[PDB]
Amino acid sequence: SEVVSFSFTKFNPNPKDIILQGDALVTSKGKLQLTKVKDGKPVDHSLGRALYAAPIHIWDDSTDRVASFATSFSFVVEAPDESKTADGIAFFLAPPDTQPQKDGGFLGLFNDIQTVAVEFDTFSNTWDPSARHIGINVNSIESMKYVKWGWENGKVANVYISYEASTKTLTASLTYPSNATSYIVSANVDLKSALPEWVRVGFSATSGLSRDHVETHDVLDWSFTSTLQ
Amino acid sequence: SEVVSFSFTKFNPNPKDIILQGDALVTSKGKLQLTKVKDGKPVDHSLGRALYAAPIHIWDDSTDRVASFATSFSFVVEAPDESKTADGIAFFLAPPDTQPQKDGGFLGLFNDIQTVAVEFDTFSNTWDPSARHIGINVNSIESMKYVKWGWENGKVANVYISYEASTKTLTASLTYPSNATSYIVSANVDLKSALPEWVRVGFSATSGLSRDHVETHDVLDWSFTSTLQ
Amino acid sequence: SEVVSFSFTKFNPNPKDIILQGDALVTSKGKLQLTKVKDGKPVDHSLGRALYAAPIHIWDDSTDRVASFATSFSFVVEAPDESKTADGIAFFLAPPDTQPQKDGGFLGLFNDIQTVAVEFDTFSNTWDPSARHIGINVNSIESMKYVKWGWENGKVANVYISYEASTKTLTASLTYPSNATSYIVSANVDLKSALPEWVRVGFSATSGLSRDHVETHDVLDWSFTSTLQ
Amino acid sequence: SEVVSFSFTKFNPNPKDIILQGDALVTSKGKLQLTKVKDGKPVDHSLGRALYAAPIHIWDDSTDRVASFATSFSFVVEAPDESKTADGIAFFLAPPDTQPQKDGGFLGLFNDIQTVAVEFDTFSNTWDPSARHIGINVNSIESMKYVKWGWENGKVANVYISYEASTKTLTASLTYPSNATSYIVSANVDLKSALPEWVRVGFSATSGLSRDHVETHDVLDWSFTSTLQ
Ligand SMILES: CC(=O)N[C@@H]1[C@@H](O)[C@@H](O)[C@@H](CO)O[C@@H]1O
Ligand SMILES: CC(=O)N[C@@H]1[C@@H](O)[C@@H](O)[C@@H](CO)O[C@@H]1O
Ligand SMILES: CC(=O)N[C@@H]1[C@@H](O)[C@@H](O)[C@@H](CO)O[C@@H]1O
Ligand SMILES: CC(=O)N[C@@H]1[C@@H](O)[C@@H](O)[C@@H](CO)O[C@@H]1O
Ligand SMILES: [Ca+2]
Ligand SMILES: [Ca+2]
Ligand SMILES: [Ca+2]
Ligand SMILES: [Ca+2]
Ligand SMILES: [Mn+2]
Ligand SMILES: [Mn+2]
Ligand SMILES: [Mn+2]
Ligand SMILES: [Mn+2]
Repeated sequence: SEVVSFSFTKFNPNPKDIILQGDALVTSKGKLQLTKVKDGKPVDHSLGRALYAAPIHIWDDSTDRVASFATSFSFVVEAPDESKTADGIAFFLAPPDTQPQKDGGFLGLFNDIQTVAVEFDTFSNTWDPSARHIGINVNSIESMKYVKWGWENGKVANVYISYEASTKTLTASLTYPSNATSYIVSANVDLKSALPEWVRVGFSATSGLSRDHVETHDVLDWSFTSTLQ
Repeated sequence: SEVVSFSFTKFNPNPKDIILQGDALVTSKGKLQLTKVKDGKPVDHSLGRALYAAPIHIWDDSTDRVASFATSFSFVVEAPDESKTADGIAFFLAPPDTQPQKDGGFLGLFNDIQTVAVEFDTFSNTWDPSARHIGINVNSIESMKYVKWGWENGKVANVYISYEASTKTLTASLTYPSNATSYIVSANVDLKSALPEWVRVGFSATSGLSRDHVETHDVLDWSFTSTLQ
Repeated sequence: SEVVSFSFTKFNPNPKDIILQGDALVTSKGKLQLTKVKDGKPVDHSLGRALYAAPIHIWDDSTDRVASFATSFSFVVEAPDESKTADGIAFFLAPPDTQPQKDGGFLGLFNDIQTVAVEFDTFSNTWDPSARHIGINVNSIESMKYVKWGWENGKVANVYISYEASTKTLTASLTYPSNATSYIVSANVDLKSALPEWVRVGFSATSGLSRDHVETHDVLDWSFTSTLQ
Repeated sequence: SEVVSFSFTKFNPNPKDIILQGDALVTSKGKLQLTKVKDGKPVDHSLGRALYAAPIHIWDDSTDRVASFATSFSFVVEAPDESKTADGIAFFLAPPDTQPQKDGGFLGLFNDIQTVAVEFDTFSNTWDPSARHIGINVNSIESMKYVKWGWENGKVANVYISYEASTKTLTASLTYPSNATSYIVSANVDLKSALPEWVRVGFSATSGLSRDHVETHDVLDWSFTSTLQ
């Protein structure tokens, strides 16, 4: 069996165990700023991602086993205007050599691709439900399951995600401690059919393709563990 | 700082680190059977509880600190008839010398008392919402917050509960892996005002006070951790 | 499988997860003071012990399994005179209802009894090697294996103890960080034959039976984990 | 603070979280075979290394903090002849882009270089003590501290290594469970002066430069954790 875990209570400004992609950087104060901010204001057309350095072994063809994992993190999405926001932030798993894919509504994750994501989606695209939502996405920008999400501007959101290999159940929840409000969604997801044996895990985010649809996507901490047995 | 954690993938038939109260017992196969079963059928008027042996330090008056904790477990509630069920199962915290309190709708936890509970309530009492529900209860059988719960007869439910001391946020969720359906509720709870400095943690359950309102309340596993710093 | 672990970076002055026996107490500053101190000076004829509250499951007759465990702690033994010292401090495992046994050279552990101990023995009794020593003791005050120990008056000692069930190997080591000096001893120990299925773990210590053979026995921290599978 | 840990109870034959260097490979049965074996016999002039994929943050110049870490593993060194053996196996820390250095007595680690190692040295070079030894090495093939080591041909050795940042104490021990025999050495080591802020950790080994001084260097498992706070 092979267990792997890590925790950051904040991020190091030059983080060698984190692969930063696109616009992503860590601030002096240790926030993982996925999308660009200039003079303290979020900018449009931005895409950033961050992956943990070590690959994770999520299934093994030889032994026919699948990993179980769990992760928590908290994040903030702040927009200068509440009524126009885009595009969102996601936690994801993809092949180890994964690179940024399409910006805007594609969240840096998908395009016209093996990636499973839990998305916190702030803009209704042609493929989306009408309301902001938390979605579970398997190799598509279209979610197989979602829950309507009452996004709170600038408030810290706490997230817990777990995957139980014995039942193929992926569950994601979000809670705003400021008003004790929570949301949850689950799905049956076969990681062996969706992903390769080894993946990297992390975050992706994009700001809108227009000046009036901008927001930040900052991650404040992160813990992860996975066991393959 | 003082960290305490434990995990059981199943329970030992004579469990010395578990204080069994009322009707509670562990089966030969390692299930924690909180309420009585006779010839394989659940019996009425039953009350059982189970506490971890070691007290947990949840706050300290001298240093003014409060613990954060998290717990997962899975459980089954099976009734011979889906339309009449009672009374439910709870995870709870109470003083270390806690003893069983009122049966039936009081869940073994409350009466006409310092106890904080997350309840999985299968019968609408005079104090309850109309539907089955998951409730967060602070020193009362009346929940301060609840979510409507679509109870699935005989299916395994997975539970995750966390408490973040820095925000006083208690969150509880339930997922049925069989159909990837989930529920979540949160509340702001001040553990210093509700509970003493040291508590014991565990489970309580009760079957109905009538022959036609019976069900099992079995816990299949359990993991817990708490940190005070 | 059933995992249990705990860590204290210091001890609480009124510790509910620690069963204090004999003279043992926790100081205002959070040291576990096993033997008596009066006006800051150690007193003779003292015996103190401390056990973690939860029993540990070290073997199971039904499944024929044995636990593996590991523990670290640091401690200080300070004597007003380096040349006359007694009697020592031990880490031990015993039945859950274990009570203090003979004082002086018997270390609170043995007498004229199921207890396995790793002893840090500061006085040569009729049954001891000539020099101060670290011993592994199985149901006897006579050690089955020992290593000569250059005790450093008043210096912090770091201890690591592990037990590998697959090989029945118990190993104990001590290091003084002040001068990077270390000692180690191991033994083959069958826990099933020496101990019952469930035990409590902790510390015992005794000061000499004469006024000129006194010392402190203080534990500064402690971490423990055990897994039965 | 930032915690990182991993455990392997055996190694995967194509291990993506392990960077294999030189001759190192993982066998079908999951052993990490650092030096070459042909027809089941060890070959001369071999050098292999293995590093965990994620860099470890061992100190931070900005916050002036240093990590504490601990690691266990077990290994086998088997020679066809007990009286002529070379060269040995080591656990080490080096910059993330570390590459194999000199073969033979240099253990793949050093040359005519920032690397700190705990070495299990089976051949007395001009720079070595006369007997086989366990050494602590800071930027040199010459050990600053060592203990004489009674190497047991083909027996499993269990190793525990810890580093306490608060005292700068590095300690390494080895135990053979087959005959309950153990060895320990410690040293004061300043990781900030010896190493860069970020390192990779792992193993290196070399077989002798002559046909009559060959042995295997196989690692059977591995666990590691480090915390920077
Ligand atoms: C297809 C696509 O990326 N569409 C984007 C959408 O995601 C959002 O960024 C919007 C903001 O005005 O701009 C475009 O419509
Ligand atoms: C007050 C109280 O415990 N009421 C109980 C209720 O909880 C449930 O057990 C019911 C089943 O017929 O019987 C009584 O009404
Ligand atoms: C048998 C026994 O406990 N002997 C004790 C010995 O352990 C030590 O305390 C000594 C100090 O003067 O006093 C007695 O000899
Ligand atoms: C300097 C150097 O690597 N010396 C090596 C020594 O380490 C060992 O491999 C020996 C075996 O015959 O061969 C050479 O002497
Ligand atoms: Ca969208
Ligand atoms: Ca009710
Ligand atoms: Ca003695
Ligand atoms: Ca050598
Ligand atoms: Mn969407
Ligand atoms: Mn209710
Ligand atoms: Mn002795
Ligand atoms: Mn050497």
